Amino acid sequence: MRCLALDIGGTKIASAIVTDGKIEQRQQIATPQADAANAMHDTLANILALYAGQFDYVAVASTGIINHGVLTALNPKNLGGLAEFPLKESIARHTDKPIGLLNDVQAAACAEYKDEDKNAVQNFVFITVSTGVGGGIILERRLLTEPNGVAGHIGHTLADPNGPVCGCGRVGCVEAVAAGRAIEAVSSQWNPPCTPKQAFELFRKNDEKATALIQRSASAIANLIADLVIGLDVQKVVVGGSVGLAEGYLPLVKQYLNTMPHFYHCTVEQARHGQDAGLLGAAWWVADCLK
Amino acid sequence: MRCLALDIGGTKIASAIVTDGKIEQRQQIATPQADAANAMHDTLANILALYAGQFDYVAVASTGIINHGVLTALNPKNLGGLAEFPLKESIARHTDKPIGLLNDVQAAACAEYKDEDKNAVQNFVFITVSTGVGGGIILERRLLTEPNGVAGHIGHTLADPNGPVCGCGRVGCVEAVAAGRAIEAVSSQWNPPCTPKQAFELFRKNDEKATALIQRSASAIANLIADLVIGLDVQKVVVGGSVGLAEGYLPLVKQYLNTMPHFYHCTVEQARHGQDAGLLGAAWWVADCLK
Ligand SMILES: CC(=O)N[C@H]1[C@@H](O)[C@H](O)[C@@H](CO)O[C@@H]1O
Ligand SMILES: CC(=O)N[C@H]1[C@@H](O)[C@H](O)[C@@H](CO)O[C@@H]1O
Ligand SMILES: [Zn+2]
Ligand SMILES: [Zn+2]
Repeated sequence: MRCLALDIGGTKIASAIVTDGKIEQRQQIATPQADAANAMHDTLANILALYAGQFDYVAVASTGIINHGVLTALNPKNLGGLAEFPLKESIARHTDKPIGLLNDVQAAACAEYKDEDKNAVQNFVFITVSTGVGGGIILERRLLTEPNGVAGHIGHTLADPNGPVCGCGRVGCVEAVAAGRAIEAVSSQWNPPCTPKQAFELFRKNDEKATALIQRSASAIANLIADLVIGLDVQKVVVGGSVGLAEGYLPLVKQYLNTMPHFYHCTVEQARHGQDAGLLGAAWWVADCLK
Repeated sequence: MRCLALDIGGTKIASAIVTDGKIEQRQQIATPQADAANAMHDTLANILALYAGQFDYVAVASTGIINHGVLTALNPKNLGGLAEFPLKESIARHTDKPIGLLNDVQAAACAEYKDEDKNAVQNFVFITVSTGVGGGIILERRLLTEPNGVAGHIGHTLADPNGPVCGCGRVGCVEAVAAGRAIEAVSSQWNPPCTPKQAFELFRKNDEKATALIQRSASAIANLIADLVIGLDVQKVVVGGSVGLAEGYLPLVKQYLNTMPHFYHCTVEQARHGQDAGLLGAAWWVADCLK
């Protein structure tokens, strides 16, 4: 009845107490990256110290392939280099109340979907374009998680066969060319260097060099959406993250989508829950899971 | 209890009487292509003349987006040019016994899956590489068909952004670069012209020109499989069709798949039911549908 939500990311770790669908007591600490396999027990330790007592169960929403309370990183460059981490057991040191875990954008998808007309929209996909690219797939009003939580990892479906090589090891993933870190990898090597946020500012001023960089990312996502519409009959796609919500972006994605045959069209919308979706969604999904 | 199976394709139309899972009375006529919107009523008319009496229900398995007894062609160049055809109503002229319709490779997938250990394999995908490229997706031991039968059309997910333009209208589909007709489109313009079957013969003799053509197709499929493993946690992929079953091909696909990180691996196997899978599968799925 009283829930501790965590949102482990590449960059920060959000936490809060989620109680009847509202968020209170919201903290966030930077995610440790050097010596992460050890540094993270200590971070979790500190988090369940400040909250202990105020929760009955914990609801984890983190990046990586979340399966059997172990986080396996597909692209570990989104974690300073960290390949896997025993997430469930490390929260077990600080409470023996029950622990539910779930990928960070699968969780966000539950937040974004359980206010939609589940009659008109039964094939739904949330897509985040942030430090990485990921998704959470709802098919027949259900979250796709079986058997090993791998379901939804559409940032590592192919975007270009001649594309850059991904952190995951495969050539050409959507993530390798569309994510915040793919943009930053090209823009931080400009003279002078640019953060992705500054690249967008030049994009909004019609700089061709910056526009090319942003178009490289929007087109890939447009294609990924088309792939989801044609391959799964996805009716709606909601797009979030620090790059999806960038001003001018979803308009640009949608432009590419409309040059495609109408077979590839569907509703494409911005996310209503921002950076709280991970915590909210992760709570509801651990609620639903204990009946 | 006694079923009329049809397998409408780009090239031929197979028919048979399917009774307790065995096929008898198997005919096949060329598929009319000139004046197809009219020519096909006549072909169906002729088919329900030779069989009438020997069936209790009909089970249709055809190419295209099969929804509400209407065939909508996504790539209509797989039908001489035919954009849509009222399939259900045109079988209604010749019997008022019940009519079940289903895409041709969704149907094949039921044939290929309902002999698999439904315990080890619950995320299963049949993939055909024939005149076109298509698939039928089983997720949680169920066929993916809702809401409009579009589910499974993975031949029109992206294989190359700089790729050829597909019949469907979109740049770069797997079909546009991997199917029999994509191969034939390159090989029939050689001097001298080559059928796809003859291109494979040169491939098997290590001709670099022919090998390049075949590698262009195998790599795309390997990637499509990787996309399915990483995006849906597909455990098994079975690969059929006049190109999947070509000697040397699935070995070549699998070679590309193994150069990828182990996250993208899964069981990849040849189809056990050949050109009868469409009829068999379509029967069982119309059985299961009337309980
Ligand atoms: C560590 C890791 O592999 N993260 C994946 C994926 O699982 C995340 O959900 C996604 C969200 O940022 O980005 C990344 O693609
Ligand atoms: C007419 C048409 O659009 N056929 C599609 C698809 O629906 C078929 O199932 C597939 C099988 O040959 O090829 C083609 O990609
Ligand atoms: Zn990748
Ligand atoms: Zn296409």
